[PDB]
Amino acid sequence: EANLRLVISIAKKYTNRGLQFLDLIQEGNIGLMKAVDKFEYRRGYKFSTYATWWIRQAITRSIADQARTIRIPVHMIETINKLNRISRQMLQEMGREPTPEELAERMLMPED
DNA sequence: AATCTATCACCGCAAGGGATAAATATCTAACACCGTGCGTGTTGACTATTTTACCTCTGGCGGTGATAATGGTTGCATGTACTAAGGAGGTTGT
Repeated sequence: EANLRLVISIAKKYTNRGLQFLDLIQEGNIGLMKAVDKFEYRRGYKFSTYATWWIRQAITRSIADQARTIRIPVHMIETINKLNRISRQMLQEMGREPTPEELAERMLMPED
């Protein structure tokens, strides 16, 4: 209850058309349960930082592989999104259309 | 359903055109030979077909970070034309 607002200010970032303007807040409100259970204030650190790690990634996963058509081990989910993040160079440095042939040097790896 | 005279014409019956098939002569193809070289055979040494064993790849997925970060986003459902229903509440009536 004391943290229900911090769940909005983190979650609402990700609700940006992502799947809906709403639902990620309520999944953050369940990530907050694991956070409240493992709240090691006995290290010294603050619940702001706790939320910035754990509750943020509960908010991320709430529509990463949850609510999709498809779901995989998570390294192989967000790696598809590493490529979309890298494409921000491609679309302006090769800079007319995207080319997997450029992505091969930007990943140092074979396409297949 | 038979009779024919009297139509417009097919027959009455001369001509002649193309045709095809005979004989000739040309073509090609079918073959039989030869020669080439390849996929005829076993053997043998190679090296890496497969297996298992061993030593030690790739990628299975589980786990969760802390100088601190603690009031949020979200834009347009719709402007029209109808009108049936429920909702309101004061009151002049039932």
